[PDB]
Amino acid sequence: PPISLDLTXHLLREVLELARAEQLAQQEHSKRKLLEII
Repeated sequence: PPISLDLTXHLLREVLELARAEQLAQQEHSKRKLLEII
């Protein structure tokens, strides 16, 4: 009964699907400054 070698590959698509865009899909827009203006 091995460990850390079965449900790992899932981390290469599941964890990459979330927790990655959550920190670049909202605030990042406030960085663009395309049509915001003060």
